[PDB]
Amino acid sequence: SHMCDAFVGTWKLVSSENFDDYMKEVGVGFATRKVAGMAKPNMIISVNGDVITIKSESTFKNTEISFILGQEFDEVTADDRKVKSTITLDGGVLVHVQKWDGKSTTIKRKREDDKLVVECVMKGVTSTRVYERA
Ligand SMILES: O=C1C=C(O)C[C@@H](C=C2c3ccccc3-c3ccccc32)O1
Repeated sequence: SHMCDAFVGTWKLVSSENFDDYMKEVGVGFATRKVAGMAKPNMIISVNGDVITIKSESTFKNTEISFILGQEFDEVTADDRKVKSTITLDGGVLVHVQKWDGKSTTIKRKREDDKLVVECVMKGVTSTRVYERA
C-alpha cells in the first residue's frame, strides 16, 4: 500500500462553486467558459509504481496526465493551455502548480470523508469542485 492509495479510483463531479470566476481569472474566454462550466467530469486516478495517472473525461474534453511526484512535466489543460506542471504531496494533499505565460495557478486535491475535494486557486480566486466515487 502506498502513497496515494486513498485517491485511486473513479470519481464523478457532484458540486462546483465559483468555477466561472476561477476560469475568468485564468484567462478562459466566454465560449469556453460556458461550455466547460456545464461539464460533469469523471476523474480516474491510478498509480503504477512511482507513476500517478489522472484522467479527466467529460463531454467538454478528455485530458490525461501521468507524472512522478516532484518532477516537472508538460500538460495540456482542458482549456487548451500548454503549461509546465509540478505535483507534490504535502501532508497528504496533492499540490499541482501550473506555470505558463508568466502566470501560475495551484490545484489542490484531498480526501475528505468519502469525497475528493479539488480546490483551484488563481490569485485571490478559489473554486471548489467536489467529487464522489462513481
Ligand atoms: O482536477 C481537476 C478537477 C476539476 O473539476 C477541474 C479541473 C480543471 C479544469 C480547468 C482548469 C482551468 C480552466 C478550465 C478547466 C476545466 C474545464 C473543464 C473540466 C475541468 C477543468 O481540475
